[PDB]
Amino acid sequence: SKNDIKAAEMKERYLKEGLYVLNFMSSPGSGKTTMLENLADFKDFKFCVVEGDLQTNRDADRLRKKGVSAHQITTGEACHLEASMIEGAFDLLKDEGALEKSDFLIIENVGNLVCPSSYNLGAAMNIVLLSVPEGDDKVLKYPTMFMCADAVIISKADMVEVFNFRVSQVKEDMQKLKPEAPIFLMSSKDPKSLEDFKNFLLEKKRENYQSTHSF
Ligand SMILES: Nc1nc2c(ncn2[C@@H]2O[C@H](COP(=O)(O)OP(=O)(O)O)[C@@H](O)[C@H]2O)c(=O)[nH]1
Ligand SMILES: [Mg+2]
Ligand code: NI
Repeated sequence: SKNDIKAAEMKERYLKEGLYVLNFMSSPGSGKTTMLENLADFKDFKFCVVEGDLQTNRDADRLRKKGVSAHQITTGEACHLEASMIEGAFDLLKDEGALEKSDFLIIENVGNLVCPSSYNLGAAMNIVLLSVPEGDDKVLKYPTMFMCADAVIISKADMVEVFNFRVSQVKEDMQKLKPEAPIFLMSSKDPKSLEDFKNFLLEKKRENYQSTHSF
């Protein structure tokens, strides 16, 4: 419970700051940073970002180039984020005034479809991206990751035809694993899909949905 304890303590601070916290998990390159870049275009969607990578400030810089307050966590070798890692980034974002102006604090986890599924970060929602080029068979291959999802995003949905990707396969696999979890088709080329997902998040904050998932 060491991480579990720390996650619970971070959740105290999230609520204190009036933040709805999202934890995005996927394979490397599923489209997380691009999605956040596109979400920044919705003025009614106010958020700051904690970025998890092994090295470089490449994702954080892309986001800051778009006007999003973002801070990079460099894990060095760790394949995942842990609750204790969030604290440092949280404190900086607080001191910078980023938290005061945000309705959402968004955690972009280390690219990894396995290990981040085992670490509670105190998030209200844990959302998993599965990109079309990865294959429509991945849900059952990484069941523990997809079972922690409060929502699944099929990203790069513009690529469905060229990859002969079967949305039905993902739907049916998720039906077995976690039927309550909604599935979203998303493309960076489809503003309407971004808008739909944004409104979904807004409503979730409204309800104050808080995942009870055990990691
Ligand atoms: N075709 C297509 N490409 C995308 C989409 N979203 C992201 N990409 C591309 O996928 C690559 C990796 O995206 P990135 O945002 O870095 O994903 P991340 O590593 O998970 O943060 C980049 O070349 C993006 O241009 C999409 O919806 N459709
Ligand atoms: Mg990224
Ligand atoms: Ni690992």
